[PDB]
Amino acid sequence: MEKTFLMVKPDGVQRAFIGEIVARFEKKGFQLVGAKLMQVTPEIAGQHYAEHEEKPFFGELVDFITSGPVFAMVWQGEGVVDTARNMMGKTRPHEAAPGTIRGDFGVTVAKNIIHGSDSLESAEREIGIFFKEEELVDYSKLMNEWIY
Amino acid sequence: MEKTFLMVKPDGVQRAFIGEIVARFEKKGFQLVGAKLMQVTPEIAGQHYAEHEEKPFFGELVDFITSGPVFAMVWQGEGVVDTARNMMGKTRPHEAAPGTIRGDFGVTVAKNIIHGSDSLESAEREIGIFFKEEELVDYSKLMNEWIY
Amino acid sequence: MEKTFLMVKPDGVQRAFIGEIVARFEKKGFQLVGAKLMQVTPEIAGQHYAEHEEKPFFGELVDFITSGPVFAMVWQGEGVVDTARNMMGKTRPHEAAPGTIRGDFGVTVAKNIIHGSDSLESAEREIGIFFKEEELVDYSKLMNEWIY
Amino acid sequence: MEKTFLMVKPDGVQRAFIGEIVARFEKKGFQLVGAKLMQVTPEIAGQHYAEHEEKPFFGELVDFITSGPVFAMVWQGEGVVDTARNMMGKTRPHEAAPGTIRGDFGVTVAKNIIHGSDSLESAEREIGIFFKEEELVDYSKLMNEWIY
Amino acid sequence: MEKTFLMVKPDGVQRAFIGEIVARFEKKGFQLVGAKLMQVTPEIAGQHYAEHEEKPFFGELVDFITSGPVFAMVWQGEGVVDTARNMMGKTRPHEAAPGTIRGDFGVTVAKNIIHGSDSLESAEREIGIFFKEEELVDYSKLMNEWIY
Amino acid sequence: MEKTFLMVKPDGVQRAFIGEIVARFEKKGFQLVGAKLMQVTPEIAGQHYAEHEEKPFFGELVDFITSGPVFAMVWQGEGVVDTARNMMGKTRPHEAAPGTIRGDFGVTVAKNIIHGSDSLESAEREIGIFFKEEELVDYSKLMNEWIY
Repeated sequence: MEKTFLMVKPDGVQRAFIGEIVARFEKKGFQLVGAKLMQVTPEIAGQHYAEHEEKPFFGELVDFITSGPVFAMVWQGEGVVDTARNMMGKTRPHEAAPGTIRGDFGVTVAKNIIHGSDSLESAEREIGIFFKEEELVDYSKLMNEWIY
Repeated sequence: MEKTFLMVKPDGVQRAFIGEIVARFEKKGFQLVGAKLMQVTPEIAGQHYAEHEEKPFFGELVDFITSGPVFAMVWQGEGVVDTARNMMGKTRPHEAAPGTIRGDFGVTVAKNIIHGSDSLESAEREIGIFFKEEELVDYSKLMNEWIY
Repeated sequence: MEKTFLMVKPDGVQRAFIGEIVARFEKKGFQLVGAKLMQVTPEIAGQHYAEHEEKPFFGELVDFITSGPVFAMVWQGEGVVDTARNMMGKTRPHEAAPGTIRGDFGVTVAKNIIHGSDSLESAEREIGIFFKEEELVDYSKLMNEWIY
Repeated sequence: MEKTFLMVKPDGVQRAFIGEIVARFEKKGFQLVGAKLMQVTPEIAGQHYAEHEEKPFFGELVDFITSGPVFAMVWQGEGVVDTARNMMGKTRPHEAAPGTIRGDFGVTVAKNIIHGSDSLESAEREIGIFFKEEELVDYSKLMNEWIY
Repeated sequence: MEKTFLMVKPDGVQRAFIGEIVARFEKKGFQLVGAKLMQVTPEIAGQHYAEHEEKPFFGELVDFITSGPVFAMVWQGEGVVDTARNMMGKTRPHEAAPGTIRGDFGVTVAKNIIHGSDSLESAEREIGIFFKEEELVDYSKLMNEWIY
Repeated sequence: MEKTFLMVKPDGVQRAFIGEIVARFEKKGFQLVGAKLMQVTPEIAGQHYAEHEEKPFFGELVDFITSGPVFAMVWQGEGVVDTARNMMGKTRPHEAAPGTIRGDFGVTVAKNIIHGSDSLESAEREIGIFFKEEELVDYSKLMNEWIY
């Protein structure tokens, strides 16, 4: 099944939104398969910093090294990459709809709470950067019987 | 005043969303005039199964006979048929907006939480199928003085 | 498994708390097996009005005939009779703890939101008064695998 | 920084939504700089009643004199005027999206819960009508360090 | 009817709890009759600073002059003084029960979110210090018909 | 500052309560310093299984090897060990107060949602079993300025 990478940015950590964000994905019916609180390091940020022109997230990673920890997650489910983008709302919170995460919680594009992968291709790459294979848990969620 | 038929599907029952769904319609200001937990039977499902080509709900009813109870409701208020459709969101939860019931709680079209009437004409028919006249309560809701 | 009778009084109906109350019992893990919105009639209230001295609920029933509908429910689970009393809080809302239903939502003993059976013996009697056997649904709740 | 005027109408007061509305603006990250519960008087309503043809709010003010108190607020933040309009939803609650204040809580345009300024120009005027300079508090909100 | 004084301390302001706190008193069924965001001044704090030995709140007032605004409220209802104390929880949040305001939101006695009057006598005095008679609104709350 | 170990048991995972539980500790004002979703292995469970007579948690660990992942957390703050016990409620959910985690969400002692350390001494030991030193993040939470 499809997997996406989602990360609460240091501002979401500081403003105490981790629980609220996780709850939204849990109530939606998606399955949590990896989660850790962690510090972004130069080693992580350097891996892909050369690609920051085409992918600005790899630029933001550099800023996170000195700003506070992030909460990194891998979620699994049908159409999760695009659906999670929908649930986050537009990147600029001024443009994000009420009911979305950025819409409800964010003010500026600088401090916009959350990142999620923009495509399947970037999801595979971002998961590989933040998680070792053995940190991803494979289990069956019983309630999937009423979700699918 | 206008009335619509709303039904929590067996998946909404199983996933424990009845209270959350009722609360949304209560906070909106609509008035609850009929409600029962019930099993869909062959007698109910056969009434209109011949019309399943033009109305797919009458097809789904057949599946509910063996899958678990539903929570059937009649709500009353100004423009309630169309507004309740708005609040449920698109039939396919991938297309439903965050903030709507399907948007917040559903993943697949198969298990999409809730049905509501698509028109006044189908509301009258669906109410008549699920409720006897004497199961609908006529009462005045005092707070209507500040809703209308 | 054990069953209790719970009823949202006309004041809980009017103040739009049905959804919130159902949600609390759903999140707790109890199983909903009967539910209807209904009007209390003289026939229902007369059945046991002679016993109102020893059981004051049968007195209150008389008042409900002219005051508005009630939302009657049957919940099932381990120790549900006593646990539901715990969750409702003390009968007098001034004495009820915050976190309980009466504690969070009620002010006076006259308008104290909710009734639930005080014992197994009164649960069996109250269920029999409000529900016919065929209005109680027997089904398996999949999530019980993680509740018990 | 930018400021807007927001007012819970007498219907939002009566239906007990003041806390819920304030919480939405607090979670968004905006800063509360003025707030009072107050009665609209003839003196307030007459100030601009001549302009009611071009601005219908000044018409509604007249109706509020005899209908109940309002809860008047001044919020501050980047793009707060337009963002607060977004969060309130369309003026007609039938047209308002779920997730917005009118979308979630209102039924009719007559009783549509909340007013907010439609532009910076009307924000400056409305703030001046409802608040004296000394009722507006100037303070620093520490969490702004993670909002901006 | 009985009235109490409640005040969100500068820490509750800063941590963005005003809405959540108001909502709890609104859902309980109490009636809001005065509310303002305000700065504590030397003139207010000096009025009763001589009594700080017997009443430590008059000591805390002095600290608030330089620390940030407070949100001052007057609530009305049956038994509101003692009930509001119940809802706030023990003064020391370590001793406060979950479900109470201090229990859910506070860590230390220094930053314990909220003050409310300890008796009717102190309620009358504190209301007189923070509110002029004309800032208290007298109105009828329709829903009181289902609360009392 | 003081640290405790908290773990959402496989039942809390399966019933989709991770977000709700994290949110309660975040709103309280505690600081999250370690978090991971993980599978309990024989190597982890064997470390202290010999001590299961005096500490029954080390017995439960064995059961978790084959039952599903757990969500392990380290929280930091003043008096966090005892306060977190308070917030969880009694071990037997029938005895737990409404407003506590077990009180609101659990039915049986077998499936009682959450574990937390019973003392400082057991907190130090349990943290060492589940987390390497480098998985614990040391950072400053700005809002601590208004919590302490």
